[PDB]
Amino acid sequence: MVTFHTNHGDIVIKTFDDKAPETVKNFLDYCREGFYNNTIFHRVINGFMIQGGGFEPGMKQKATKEPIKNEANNGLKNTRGTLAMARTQAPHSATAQFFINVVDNDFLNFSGESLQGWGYCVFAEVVDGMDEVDKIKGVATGRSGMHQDVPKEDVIIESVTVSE
Repeated sequence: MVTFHTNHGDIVIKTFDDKAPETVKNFLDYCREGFYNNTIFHRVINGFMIQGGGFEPGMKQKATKEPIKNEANNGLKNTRGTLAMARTQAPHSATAQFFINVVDNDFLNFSGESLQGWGYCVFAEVVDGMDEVDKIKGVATGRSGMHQDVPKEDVIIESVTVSE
């Protein structure tokens, strides 16, 4: 189990270790070494998702480990409350950034091993604290640097608790 202790409340997450093995191992290693502590939710788009895990408060990007292979063909779908990996346009490029689906985003699911079909790998799900996720999706956002939909006031993951 993982808990995100944020400055808007606690979010409790269950991982799908069995369905996304490398992705969950990568996510938990960042969690266990303190990588997500003092990290923000840098991209908030109401009616779509909230994304975090890459930047500290003044949009300072943190150093990541090597990218992981896309495990999206695992039967899990981008439904409301699930966590999936963000990445670049290459399929096997995810490192530490994740997003939480705040609605069902079926357009993000795997449909084939191709640049447009690979989709986004679901690896976890919110079991407690979705009211907290719904407070964050509705915050006022703007532009920071070349980043759009950045919260005007920082939404910070202060600490992460990893429990079995």
